[PDB]
Amino acid sequence: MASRILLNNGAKMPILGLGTWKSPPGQVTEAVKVAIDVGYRHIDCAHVYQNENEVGVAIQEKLREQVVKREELFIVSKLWCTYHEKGLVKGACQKTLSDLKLDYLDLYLIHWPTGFKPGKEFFPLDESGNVVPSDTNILDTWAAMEELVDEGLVKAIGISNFNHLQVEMILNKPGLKYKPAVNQIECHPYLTQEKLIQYCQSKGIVVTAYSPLGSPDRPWAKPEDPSLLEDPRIKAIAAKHNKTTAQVLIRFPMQRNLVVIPKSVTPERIAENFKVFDFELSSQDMTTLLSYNRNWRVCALLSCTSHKDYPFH
Ligand SMILES: NC(=O)C1=CN([C@@H]2O[C@H](COP(=O)(O)OP(=O)(O)OC[C@H]3O[C@@H](n4cnc5c(N)ncnc54)[C@H](OP(=O)(O)O)[C@@H]3O)[C@@H](O)[C@H]2O)C=CC1
Ligand SMILES: O=C(O)COc1cc(F)ccc1C(=S)NCc1ccc(Br)cc1F
Repeated sequence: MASRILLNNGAKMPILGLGTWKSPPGQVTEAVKVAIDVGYRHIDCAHVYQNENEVGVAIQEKLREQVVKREELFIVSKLWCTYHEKGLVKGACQKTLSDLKLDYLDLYLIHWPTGFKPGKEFFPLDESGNVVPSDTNILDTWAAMEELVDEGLVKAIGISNFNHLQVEMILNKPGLKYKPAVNQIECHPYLTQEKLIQYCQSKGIVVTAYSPLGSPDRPWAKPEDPSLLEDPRIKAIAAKHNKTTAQVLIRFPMQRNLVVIPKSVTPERIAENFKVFDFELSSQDMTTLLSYNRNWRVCALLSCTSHKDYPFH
């Protein structure tokens, strides 16, 4: 398979990227260096992950070393929920740029549709534990994202964790200037997302699949939860193809015309996860993997469920 997918801004995006949520700051610089050395050209970042400075050290070193040129990298970050007001978006983007050692981002996403009260805390809570909303709305946050394109800070803008009605809301915005290029959503065999994916794809929006391995390192994991990497049925497909279960889980979204962003800080796994362009899942394999859907989510958060714009039900 071809390495890149065409976006509706006319740029090409690598279909495989390195995830960085939970990558410890003392490990992520090496992880990104190794990733670039073994062929990765897309890194998925976010301010809320608290490691963009260290990601940036790696990017800058590999550019300085001339392992890669900047035009060949595709760096993605995301606007956190406490920065949805008009007067905060540009500074949030610029902080990310400064940390990542970048003059521009290839793609900047609204991380979640929900705006929260600005301040130091990423999840401001009331005394009963509910997130404190801001009275920002999706559409005005989108207008702020559009300004970043028009200032040269970002090449593409998109959304993340937007449901069907929220994507539609963005597409139907009065005076819409730039369509979202990407909707980044959780997607794997236990949360196959057929409905949302077809809607977005039909609208020319590329979907990126996050937590493709089921995020085994998620901090809220419980022992009872299903485990993709350990599922007998997925292991059998991997065995048949002489690949690892992770490699199957990465190739699966690729064949659905998705971008996929597995995270690792383990050098051997960073390389393993890139070796997914030399085998094909059959249509029967694809349908079989799709059949494992159970509407099971890594990423959800009880404290945010009453926000007017919380995306999931
Ligand atoms: N937009 C959003 O709201 C969200 C975005 N994301 C993005 O998506 C990325 C990926 O999702 P994430 O939730 O991190 O989880 P993943 O599904 O990518 O799973 C990461 C875990 O899998 C392990 N792992 C990686 N490769 C292998 C392998 N070959 N064999 C076995 N285990 C392996 C990692 O271990 P180790 O690192 O120890 O090797 C880590 O524990 C995030 O890092 C982030 O960039 C994720 C959630 C939400
Ligand atoms: O969010 C990520 O990329 C990965 O996860 C996170 C990454 C972080 F660095 C900090 C918190 C999260 C959480 S708890 N994310 C879930 C979450 C946050 C906000 C809302 Br609205 C709903 C929700 F489900």
